[PDB]
Amino acid sequence: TVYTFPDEFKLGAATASYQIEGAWDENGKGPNIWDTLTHEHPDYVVDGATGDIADDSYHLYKEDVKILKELGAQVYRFSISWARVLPEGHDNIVNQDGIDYYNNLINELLANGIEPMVTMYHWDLPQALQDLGGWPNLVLAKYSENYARVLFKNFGDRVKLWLTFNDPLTFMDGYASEIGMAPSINTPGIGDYLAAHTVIHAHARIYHLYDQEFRAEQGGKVGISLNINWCEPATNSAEDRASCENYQQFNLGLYAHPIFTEEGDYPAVLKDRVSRNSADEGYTDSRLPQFTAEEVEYIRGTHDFLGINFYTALLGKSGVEGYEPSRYRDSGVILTQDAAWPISASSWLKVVPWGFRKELNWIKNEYNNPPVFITENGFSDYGGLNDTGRVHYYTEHLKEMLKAIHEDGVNVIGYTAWSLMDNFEWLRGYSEKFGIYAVDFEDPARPRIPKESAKVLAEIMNTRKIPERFRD
Ligand SMILES: O=S(=O)(O)CCN1CCN(CCO[C@@H]2O[C@H](CO)[C@@H](O)[C@H](O)[C@H]2O)CC1
Ligand SMILES: [Cl-]
Ligand code: NA
Repeated sequence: TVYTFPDEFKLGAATASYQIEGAWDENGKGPNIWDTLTHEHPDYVVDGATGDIADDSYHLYKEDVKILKELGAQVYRFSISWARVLPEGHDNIVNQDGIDYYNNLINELLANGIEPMVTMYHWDLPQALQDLGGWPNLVLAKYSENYARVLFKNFGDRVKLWLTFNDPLTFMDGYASEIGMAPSINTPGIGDYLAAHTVIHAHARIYHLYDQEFRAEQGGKVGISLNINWCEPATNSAEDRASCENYQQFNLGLYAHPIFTEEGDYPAVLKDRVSRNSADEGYTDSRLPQFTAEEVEYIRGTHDFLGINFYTALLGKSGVEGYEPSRYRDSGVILTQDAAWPISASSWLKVVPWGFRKELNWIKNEYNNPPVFITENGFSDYGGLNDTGRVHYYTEHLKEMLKAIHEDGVNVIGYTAWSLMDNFEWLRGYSEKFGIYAVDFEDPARPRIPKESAKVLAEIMNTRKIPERFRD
């Protein structure tokens, strides 16, 4: 039983637009902040890589569907490129080529018995909107609503699973470093919080838009995908436990408390720690933006499910470190990793499968067991088809998730492996491989070929259980 997937549970794989599509300026697509970063600042990216071509999925989408069908995916999670649809960011011009492209992908998926799951925003803001300040500028919440309306109107007759945003915990950090994630602006502890605030507002507008203009006719579900690491207390002390709760609230709670609790608003510890730190540093005003009571009420409850992106764990102990001002310093935890944990090809990613179960239980208890769709989970290596580490990563994480479901009563409803194929891995270029299909980035045809992990995942998807040889 503990090794069998529930009958209605949805299994598949996931990608993101800038990571796979290429065709960065083809057929009317406007520039986004990743075009800007990779073109203007190749020194920020391993190998000076760009997403100009990537997997060429703009041209090769039928090949993506072919491999999804081979895999036996029930669902394919992909993102839509805002600037491919609205090249100017604003909704004055709709690019028919972009409409046609996503319709073509959606229709191909459905013709092959694969359900589309669409992420509206996976990090590729139109440059025209960044030029207004980007996410720190609250005007982007209305612009996001208008973008979502175009998506619902054009695609919502066939798409019934939506994520507004992918991992704003990460993309807000594009406003906390001069050399990091696009748009690579150095306003730590100030601009990243403003970005978060706008994203939460935007999410809520999009959810209400769906309720008002589309839900009755379309009958789908709207969620948001949040990344969170498990944070294990470095010792069993109450103080170290406090630090790990701080971590959860400052990473997951920042977004999930406003949306997924009955109370709404930011977590108290977030408001209080930032208030105190801001006062101590001499600011008249807290660095953390505020919601009015009316906004709190508007934002809370804007969900049909919670998307979770889970990769790894950290150790947390009592204390404060990091630069003043910064979210990490404000969070009041000292973070490390255990040298004993298995490694990957990514410095930040260690293999800690039991952390997945712990995180799922933390979510269950904090948010009253919302339906949870695992929108990303995966592992990096530097190459190779005999990807034993990736196979082990998947089988262990899936076993831990199944324990969360069956033993712990967590309402997990689906899982999409990150990623369908090797792709442009942001600042790491093509140097880190997350795919279950390999892609030859030196071959203009970009062939996709299955790794051992794709074969094992196909076996899991076909049999709907963890094969005996991977059981404890
Ligand atoms: O610049 S660093 O400070 O050294 C490391 C930045 N973190 C940001 C959070 N990522 C995990 C969640 O982010 C996921 O990660 C996947 C693998 O990286 C990506 O392919 C997905 O697009 C993304 O959603 C991990 C890397
Ligand atoms: Cl066997
Ligand atoms: Na339209």
